[PDB]
Amino acid sequence: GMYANKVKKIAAVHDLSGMGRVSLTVVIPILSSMGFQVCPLPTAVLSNHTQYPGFSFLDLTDEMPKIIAEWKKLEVQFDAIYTGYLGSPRQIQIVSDFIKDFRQPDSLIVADPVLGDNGRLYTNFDMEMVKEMRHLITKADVITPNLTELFYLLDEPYKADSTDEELKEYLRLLSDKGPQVVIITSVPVHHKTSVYAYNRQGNRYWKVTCPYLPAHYPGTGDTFTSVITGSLMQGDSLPMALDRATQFILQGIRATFGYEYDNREGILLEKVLHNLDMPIQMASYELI
Amino acid sequence: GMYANKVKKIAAVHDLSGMGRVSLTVVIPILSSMGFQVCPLPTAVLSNHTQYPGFSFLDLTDEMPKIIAEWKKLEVQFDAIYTGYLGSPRQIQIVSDFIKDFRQPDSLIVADPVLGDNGRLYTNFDMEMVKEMRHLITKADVITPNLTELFYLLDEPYKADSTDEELKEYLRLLSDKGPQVVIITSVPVHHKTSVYAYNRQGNRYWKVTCPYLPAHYPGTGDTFTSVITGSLMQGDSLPMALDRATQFILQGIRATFGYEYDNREGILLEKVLHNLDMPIQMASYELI
Amino acid sequence: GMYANKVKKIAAVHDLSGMGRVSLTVVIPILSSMGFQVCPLPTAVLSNHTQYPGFSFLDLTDEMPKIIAEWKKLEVQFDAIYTGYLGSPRQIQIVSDFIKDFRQPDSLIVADPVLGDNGRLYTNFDMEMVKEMRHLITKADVITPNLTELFYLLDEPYKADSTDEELKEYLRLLSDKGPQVVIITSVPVHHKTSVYAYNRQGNRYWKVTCPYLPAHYPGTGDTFTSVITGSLMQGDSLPMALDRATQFILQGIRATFGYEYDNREGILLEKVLHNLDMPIQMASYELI
Amino acid sequence: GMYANKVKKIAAVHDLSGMGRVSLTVVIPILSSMGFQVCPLPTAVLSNHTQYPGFSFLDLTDEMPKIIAEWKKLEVQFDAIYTGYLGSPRQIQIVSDFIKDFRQPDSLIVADPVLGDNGRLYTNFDMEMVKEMRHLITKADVITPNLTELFYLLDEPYKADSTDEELKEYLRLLSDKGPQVVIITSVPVHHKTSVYAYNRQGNRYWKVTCPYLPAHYPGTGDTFTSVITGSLMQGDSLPMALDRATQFILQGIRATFGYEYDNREGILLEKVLHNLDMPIQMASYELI
Amino acid sequence: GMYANKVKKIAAVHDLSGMGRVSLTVVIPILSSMGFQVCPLPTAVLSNHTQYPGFSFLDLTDEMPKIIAEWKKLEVQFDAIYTGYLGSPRQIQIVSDFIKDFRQPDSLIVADPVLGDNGRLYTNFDMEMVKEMRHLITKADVITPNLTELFYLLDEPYKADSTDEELKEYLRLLSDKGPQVVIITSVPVHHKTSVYAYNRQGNRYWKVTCPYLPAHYPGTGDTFTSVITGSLMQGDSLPMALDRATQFILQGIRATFGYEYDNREGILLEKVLHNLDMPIQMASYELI
Amino acid sequence: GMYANKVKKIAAVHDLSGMGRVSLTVVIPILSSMGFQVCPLPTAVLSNHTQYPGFSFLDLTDEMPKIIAEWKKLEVQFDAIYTGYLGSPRQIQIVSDFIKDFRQPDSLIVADPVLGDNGRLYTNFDMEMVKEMRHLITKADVITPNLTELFYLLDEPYKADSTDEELKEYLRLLSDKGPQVVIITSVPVHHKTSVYAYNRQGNRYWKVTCPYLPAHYPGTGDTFTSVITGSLMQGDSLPMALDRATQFILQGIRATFGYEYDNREGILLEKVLHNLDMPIQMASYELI
Ligand SMILES: [Cl-]
Ligand SMILES: [Cl-]
Ligand SMILES: [Cl-]
Ligand SMILES: [Cl-]
Ligand SMILES: [Cl-]
Ligand SMILES: [Cl-]
Ligand SMILES: [Zn+2]
Ligand SMILES: [Zn+2]
Ligand SMILES: [Zn+2]
Ligand SMILES: [Zn+2]
Ligand SMILES: [Zn+2]
Ligand SMILES: [Zn+2]
Ligand SMILES: [Zn+2]
Ligand SMILES: [Zn+2]
Ligand SMILES: [Zn+2]
Ligand SMILES: [Zn+2]
Ligand SMILES: [Zn+2]
Ligand SMILES: [Zn+2]
Ligand SMILES: [Zn+2]
Ligand SMILES: [Zn+2]
Ligand SMILES: [Zn+2]
Repeated sequence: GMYANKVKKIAAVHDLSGMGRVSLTVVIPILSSMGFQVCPLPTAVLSNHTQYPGFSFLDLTDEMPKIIAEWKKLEVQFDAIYTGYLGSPRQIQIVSDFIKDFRQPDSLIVADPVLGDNGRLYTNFDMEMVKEMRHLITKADVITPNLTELFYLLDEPYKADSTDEELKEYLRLLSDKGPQVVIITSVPVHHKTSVYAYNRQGNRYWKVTCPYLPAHYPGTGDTFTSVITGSLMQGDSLPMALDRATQFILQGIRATFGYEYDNREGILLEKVLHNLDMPIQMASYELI
Repeated sequence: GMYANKVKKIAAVHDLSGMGRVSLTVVIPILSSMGFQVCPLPTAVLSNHTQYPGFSFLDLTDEMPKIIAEWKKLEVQFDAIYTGYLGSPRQIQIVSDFIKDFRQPDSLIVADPVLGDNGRLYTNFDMEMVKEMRHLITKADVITPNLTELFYLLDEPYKADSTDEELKEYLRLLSDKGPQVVIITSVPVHHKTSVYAYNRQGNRYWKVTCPYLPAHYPGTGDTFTSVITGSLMQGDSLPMALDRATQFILQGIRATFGYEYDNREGILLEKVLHNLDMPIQMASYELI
Repeated sequence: GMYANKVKKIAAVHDLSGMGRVSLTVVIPILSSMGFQVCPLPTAVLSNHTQYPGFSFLDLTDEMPKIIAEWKKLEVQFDAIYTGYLGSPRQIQIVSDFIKDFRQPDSLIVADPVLGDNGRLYTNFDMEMVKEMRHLITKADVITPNLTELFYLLDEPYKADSTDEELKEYLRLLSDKGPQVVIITSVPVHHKTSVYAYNRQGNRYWKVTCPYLPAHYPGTGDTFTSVITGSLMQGDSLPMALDRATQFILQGIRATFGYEYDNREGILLEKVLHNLDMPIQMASYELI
Repeated sequence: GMYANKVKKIAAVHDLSGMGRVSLTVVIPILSSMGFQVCPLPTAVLSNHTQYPGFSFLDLTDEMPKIIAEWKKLEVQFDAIYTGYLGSPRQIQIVSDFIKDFRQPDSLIVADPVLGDNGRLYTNFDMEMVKEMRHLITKADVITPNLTELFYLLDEPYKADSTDEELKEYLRLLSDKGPQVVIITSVPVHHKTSVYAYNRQGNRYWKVTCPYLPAHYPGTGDTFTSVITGSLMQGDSLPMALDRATQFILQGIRATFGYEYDNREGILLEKVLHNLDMPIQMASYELI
Repeated sequence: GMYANKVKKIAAVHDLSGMGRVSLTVVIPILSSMGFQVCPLPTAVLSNHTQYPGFSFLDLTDEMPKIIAEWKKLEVQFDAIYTGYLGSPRQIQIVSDFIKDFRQPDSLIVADPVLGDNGRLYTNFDMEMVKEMRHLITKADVITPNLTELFYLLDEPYKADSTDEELKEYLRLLSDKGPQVVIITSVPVHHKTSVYAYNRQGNRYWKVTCPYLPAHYPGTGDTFTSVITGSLMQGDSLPMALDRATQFILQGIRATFGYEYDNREGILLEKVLHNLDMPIQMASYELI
Repeated sequence: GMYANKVKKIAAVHDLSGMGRVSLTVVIPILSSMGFQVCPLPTAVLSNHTQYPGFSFLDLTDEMPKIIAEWKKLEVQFDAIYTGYLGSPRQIQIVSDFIKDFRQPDSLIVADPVLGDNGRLYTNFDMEMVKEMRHLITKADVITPNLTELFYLLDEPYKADSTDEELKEYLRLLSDKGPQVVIITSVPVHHKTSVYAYNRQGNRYWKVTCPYLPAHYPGTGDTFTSVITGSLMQGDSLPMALDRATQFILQGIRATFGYEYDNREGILLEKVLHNLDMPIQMASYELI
């Protein structure tokens, strides 16, 4: 544009949902509170996420390219591009072309390869959607698959108990498809849950382990990856980012779980947003 | 819904714009950083605000009622409803019916009666749009007209120099149309700018005066009224809210004005969001 | 009174002691630092707590009703009423009548049923005092007995090792006498100490376990229950309140134990009061 | 006692009032929040201050010496002694003997010579009470008379407009009666109010001027002098103490004045207590 | 070196003085507290600054090149180079060669052209030292002359009252000798003091005006320019940097001036270092 | 000097190194950020510490007495004296005479008896240097030997596995040579590392255990002992000081270890300096 960004700008390719804490209504306040301008490229408008029984849904596939055409005319420079849940191969094509046209030598490209969970694909989707997400992540610097997504992206049978050595192998194989940094979430431990990561730079493998509370809050993945993104953009090391994001989520769940509560509403993000202002007093990351 | 809100919920009826800091991309991070869940009811999707030469525009008039129908099914309770720029009498009808159906005895209804500036109506609009905004504000507890909007809502010739006594009269006449609290922004002083307010409760009139820097940043009104809203929701007195919001804007402009900068991008909100965490050390409000 | 409380008001029925950190000289600064006005209804004036060899003592039993008669004339509304150590059945009668006359639909009534410790009644007291505290707690929403008090209130032989299942039973039986929330302090573990809680709402049982340092600081119970009270009044979940209060006490003891120190002076509260301003970075509560 | 104080201890000779923010219910939370243990020597127990139409009142004159006798047995060392409103010459005698017996080479003795306001003595009192307060302040290091009290202590006709030069003279004459530091509050300016001070050490005269809001909140003097005391105990210079205390009061009044409010309840202290944690960003003191 | 700096590194060319707060003992703690590693290249070792009657002095001219030769071998990359008081033309030669060898495309070079004050050269120095400082500043991006230094660097008769228009001219002429940013300190106003600045980028002129207290604290210039440097390195606009640095100094002087104090010891920096952690609540910069 | 210190002054006898974070470039910013003026008495000037392959080195042995002679003339009073790495018996003589001449009844004398590591003496040194450090520590209140230094100071064969009981014995024997407080660092545990301490006052033994990351950062000892010093000067108990300093180091290492990094540059101190502003939320000290 006219001048270099005074606040770094992050193109956020997620939906807008009216209720719940998912997608743009978590990405925007988190990354803005971490110092960054979030510029939404919305994929859809929903009354609420699809974990409620009903929802309104308006597909924005056709508007995406029109927004992008305008951003080109404005000559906006993005310091990062963060993609989340994409509805189709066509959206992957748009997003893929968007990254191609707007990337710069210093861009951070973060893709959450939203495909499935608990070993099954999300019901919307099939193996072609897996194939196209696999093509998209070749362009990414950082990806954040869950364990289900890891195996689908690798085209491997889902396995729920892998050794650390096997997980290291998996991380490395997925990193060979493009991404310098691969982060796997929701990896079981042996009460307890785990995040693993590999960085092609230095060939390092990291893990963070933390308590697991028996509650599912939709939007947890988008929250995680928003904190990873903002921590990395702030210049934090990979394992510090794992730690900040896992602790932040844990804090939010602790702030939420003690209430009689409808979990579909999400983590009570607003009660813990400003925790990110405090320095981490106890890290737990491990080099493996 | 199933339980009382643990984080107060605010229905935000504004557009989603990809670039600039306006509408939902300021309302969401501000009110979320102040402790409140923002539940967007988007009016339109834009690549960028209309102060740039071009913009994409997708009217969401037809989706609004579908989202609302779903919110009814979810039985969501809103602690506040905040409306901003509305595109048409039809949107006012939707919003008006929405307030009617979702209001509760403790709801705060805040309407920014976005109609014009510098004495002219925004070019989209005409006197019928003024007539319907006038019908809408009858349902509001707090409105935040600029000086242009004051005069149109009262159906009075624009006057750029009024006495304080005349402004008090104007405030009182507009409050008689419904709103307990009327806040007028961008009121010239005698280098310096002013906000005035009237509260039917106690029949009090307040003003805050602060420096004026020669720069227009689109989104300033939405920023102001987001801070007013969140301050009031936090339990602040009316004049404290005037002070917090005016100082917050002043801080943001000071953080922005010293750079070679394209003003259309907005105030550098992210550099000052956390100022709201600090207590005000110097108030300047006046009882008039 | 004339208007709704802008700062919530808490009637504090405790003694005033000149030295030590007990009763009103801990309740007042804690709850005031948490955002609440403490309105003392003093039960007695003492030079110092009774764990020193001597003390002055002035019984205020006869002044209590006179203060209350004036509060009625002022039409003060209390958002909470917190009772601590009461000297006699007559004080219980006064306090009981006070709660009856001043309670409102939203009042929080917190009673610390101060009766004994280490399995014996405090030496002042007998089984009639136990019977009248049992009548008083029927009116309370939250009680905080120690393990000795639990058993006396239930009219059960003291047992120092109970299973978690037995403690759950005890919690439930005591809750049946009135209190929605029963919190048991100083419950041995298996080096380590424990707090347990039951909430009739949702039928939930919680526990927090933390290190035990070998030192008794008089006023620890009043400190605990002041933090529980203020955390609950702030809108925290029950288990968060258990966590904040147990960590706060642990912090204070850690700040005190490393000095050559006369323990009767209490925890060095002033060195840790502002810890309560920070968000909890590590919770430890457990659902049982 | 057994060891040197790890938290400095301040004997506070003020009443305990159940409602309002005056005397011990402001002194205790303020000085405790500033890092200091407040050890109350209560002069009376009241349902509420005497600016309401009625109040209960229990004179503690006879208990004061009993408390002190116990404090002697405990060998408590006080780092400061702060006296406020005293009911009679007999209380002055007790307090005077208390200071004599408990003072140490480093003690700070602060006396607020509570006698009158708006040029008249408080109605309880007469010239003998003035004579005995004059004897008491000979033992003090810091006194905080209002302008009415200045003139009575000097045995001079009240004058409401004095020059700065005349006020300097007055300060110096009163300092000659004992006190190293004399602080005069509520000194009119020329909308605006003023505090003046003299320090015999360096022979310096200081003033702070700040806005005046038209509202009387009982307890303002006790609040002021509690902040002066704690600031001085923290090692602040005299003029910094004037600044912290005047700004703190101004902040509290600003937090209170915008509400429909019964002023007799006091400044909303709890909304601003933690302002004292922040460093002063703008001083206004003047050397005169 | 082996990797890019994780904490930006600033070569600081100043003396080390044992007592006083000047040179490296202010530069190091300030810039370190602002987020930056200070790598000292000491010019001399002194017991104390030369405003005391005596001082030890050890010239390090001969060691400077040896340190630099080692830094070359380590391949250290400096993000900024900040020079202060230089003792001779020979030191200017060393420093000048150092900047030449270690500058990179993004280096910030800050030179305080320490030459004189109150219209006279420092007594050590003559016009040849002025000529060589003039050669040095051609290599600088930011310089911070006082008004005396401005005139000497321009080779112009000292004038103590100049118009703003004349000062703008002076700023522009000095900027033509090399420096993009010229900051003049200690510019009289009309009780009050002023800082002016010019930025060749955008051709902007700024000023900040603040109170003047009658006290000279040696080290004030080094403190100022350390804050300017760190604020600019943090990405602040020029006028924000003027504001942060002037307010920081004002805060320190306010924290110091109220004590009986030996001014030669400097501003009580440690009492205000952490003020820099707080966001500026009131700016005062002016575009001229 | 003319007046008592308003900021406590600490004479720091360490070298000045241009690169790395060791000696004065860590001591100065740490203790200054903790509230204390650091007055350097430099022992040498180096381009960088001696763990790099080459370094410049300028011995300041001959300047030390000249600086001290000037400090005597200034009549500076030091509240603490902290010695680190000393190059020779001659420097020990200077430092020893300095402590003798400048000590006051309240001085804290802290000596880090820098002699060796991993069981060998630093290669510069021999048993005479051990003998003279042993003479120096007789004058110290607090010493911080590593395990290697413990054994040399006691003139005992190095043992890498000692029982806690044996370590207590060692602590006590070394304390008998003078120091009230002996702190041993880098004591192996049984992944994990340990600090032990003895205080002759109360005859107490303390230990803190924390994670061990496999990386050596030169300057870790100087960082530790700077935090111990400042924590003690702030009035913290011995075990709190052990905790603050060990956690601070752990935080810094965690902030550093996740990067590809040249360890010789030191812990990224600037990323964690302000952690010291936060209160410790989890202590781990143990009384043994
Ligand atoms: Cl630019
Ligand atoms: Cl509920
Ligand atoms: Cl009301
Ligand atoms: Cl002691
Ligand atoms: Cl690198
Ligand atoms: Cl002094
Ligand atoms: Zn394409
Ligand atoms: Zn996911
Ligand atoms: Zn309708
Ligand atoms: Zn507007
Ligand atoms: Zn924040
Ligand atoms: Zn009754
Ligand atoms: Zn108890
Ligand atoms: Zn007597
Ligand atoms: Zn008074
Ligand atoms: Zn606080
Ligand atoms: Zn050369
Ligand atoms: Zn200078
Ligand atoms: Zn800080
Ligand atoms: Zn000698
Ligand atoms: Zn060492």
